Amino acid sequence: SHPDLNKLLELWPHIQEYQDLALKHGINDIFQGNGGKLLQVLLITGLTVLPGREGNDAVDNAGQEYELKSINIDLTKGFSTHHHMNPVIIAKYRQVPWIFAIYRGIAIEAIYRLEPKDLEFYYDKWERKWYSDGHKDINNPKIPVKYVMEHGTKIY
Amino acid sequence: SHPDLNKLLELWPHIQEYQDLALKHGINDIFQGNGGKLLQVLLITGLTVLPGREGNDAVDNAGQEYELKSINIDLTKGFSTHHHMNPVIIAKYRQVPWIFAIYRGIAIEAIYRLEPKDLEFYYDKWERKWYSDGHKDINNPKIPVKYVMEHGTKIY
DNA sequence: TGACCAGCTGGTC
DNA sequence: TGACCAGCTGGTC
Repeated sequence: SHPDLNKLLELWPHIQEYQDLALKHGINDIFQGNGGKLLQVLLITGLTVLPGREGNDAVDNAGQEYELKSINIDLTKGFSTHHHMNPVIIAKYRQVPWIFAIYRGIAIEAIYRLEPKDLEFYYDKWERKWYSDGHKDINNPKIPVKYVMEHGTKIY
Repeated sequence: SHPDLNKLLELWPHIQEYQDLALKHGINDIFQGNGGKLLQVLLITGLTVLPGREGNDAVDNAGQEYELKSINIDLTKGFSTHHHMNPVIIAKYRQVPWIFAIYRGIAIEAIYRLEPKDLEFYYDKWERKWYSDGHKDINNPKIPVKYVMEHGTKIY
């Protein structure tokens, strides 16, 4: 075993408390799908993740759904979407507003909200390519952080 | 914001320390790819993560590469593999031994190792099915926890 | 920018 | 059991 295993031990009880708080708010594993980050966004905005949801989607007090994305800017400048993008995937996106959270590794820096009207530029670009390439799925095309910051409304 | 936000604030400094520890050992984000749990396995076994790596693969002091998997037994019974299983993926898998970690919550219970000869039962089965189905990828077939415990060597 | 490419996993019946 | 159903992201230039 490596000598740092000792540090891991002292820190664990605090990590367990955090996982307990995540469970209280519907997140089963803080270590997958940006789980520990998702909790911060939820508590700041007041949004909720429902049991039986399909991904990182959440809802407000009135029941309106939102797609939640996150990015680590110390590594990349474009938000991930889907590994196999096509018109069926885009249809799931079309009618809901998106919430984009920006991080420096682990420290949250800002949160922006984009409406359907401000995402149509990308939905159209993706559908156009899909046809051109003979109905070939697109491998994870990105949404630039600058586009998000300029077109969206900052909420944090 | 949800009133529980104040709680996260007390916990945060400890969480940041854990991410600092992971960064020192080659892991950039404790909240994706079972990051926080992968670090625990690396510290227990003495394995290290090769920079420039594809995914969660690790190396020993002899330079032998390994594929590492993880599971939470209190809610899942089979280990994930690949979303698009095919002959190219199978040939990669056949070259290295695998390390399997078992958790109950975020509490680690055990770790097992299997050699290529111990997994051929599945590789042979999957390859035959790919050709037989008319060259169609298999979507994430699972390896049973019972199979791992009966055909592997217990390491922890 | 956006072109090419990749791995980490959960669920049901 | 195995055969299917799904999403979360990152690499080079």
